[PDB]
Amino acid sequence: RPGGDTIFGKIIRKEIPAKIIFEDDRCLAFHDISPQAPTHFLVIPKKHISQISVAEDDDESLLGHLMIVGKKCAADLGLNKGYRMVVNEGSDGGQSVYHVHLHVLGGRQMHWPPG
Amino acid sequence: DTIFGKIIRKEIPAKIIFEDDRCLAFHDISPQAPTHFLVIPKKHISQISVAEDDDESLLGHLMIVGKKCAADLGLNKGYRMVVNEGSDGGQSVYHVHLHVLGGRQMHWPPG
Ligand SMILES: O=C(CCc1c[nH]c2ccccc12)NS(=O)(=O)OC[C@H]1O[C@@H](n2cnc3c2ncn2ccnc32)[C@H](O)[C@@H]1O
Repeated sequence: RPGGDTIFGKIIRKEIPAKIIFEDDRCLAFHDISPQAPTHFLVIPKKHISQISVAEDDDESLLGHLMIVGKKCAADLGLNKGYRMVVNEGSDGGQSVYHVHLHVLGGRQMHWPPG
Repeated sequence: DTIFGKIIRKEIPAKIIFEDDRCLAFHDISPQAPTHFLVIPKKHISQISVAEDDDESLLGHLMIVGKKCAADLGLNKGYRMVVNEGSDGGQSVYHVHLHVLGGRQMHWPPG
């Protein structure tokens, strides 16, 4: 099944409901169900890539597209004071869903270090 | 101009990890993890919010360079990539830069 069978693949195929902000042929943005900030959403590719460490060189445009969609969605959600984008890889990153995705967090002051 | 422009122009020293014709990776001067480096484009994009659609391949290139550098630096148990935007994101230099942090457990929330 296209997109795979992680929760995000199910969300891509509208088999699991999500609060979808934006959708095009390459990606989907939707709100996180355990938000770590007042606004916290995810941008995921529709192509299944399990994690950033295995992305191919020709995935560059798709990965960049996630960030462009992320900043567009942040603007449309009114995050005029800024936001933080996060990609988690593997165990030390805390990755819990092995479908590559971009977190976008805002609506409060983000602190340093970023975890 | 910013201090990262000076680094690109080789006017001040940096611990450079990787360079090609469109980006540069170097260790952060104020590291927050055992491994903490930055990937920056040579094109001066001040912040991710002003990036254009024509920049998408370049931004993806930063991430691919980032993950290749992380593998080269031995980050085989994972890592976290971070881009900050604006005041609430805590952006410190107004030149787009991707943080890559690893070598310890990264926690949640991410700041
Ligand atoms: O999960 C982490 C760090 C967390 C974390 C937990 N403990 C830690 C310890 C250290 C570092 C990170 C962590 N790393 S992660 O990159 O894979 O993020 C996946 C994201 O996917 C979210 N999620 C899961 N099911 C859903 C969802 N969002 C929307 N839905 C709609 C329907 N169903 C969902 C989930 O809440 C999380 O924010």
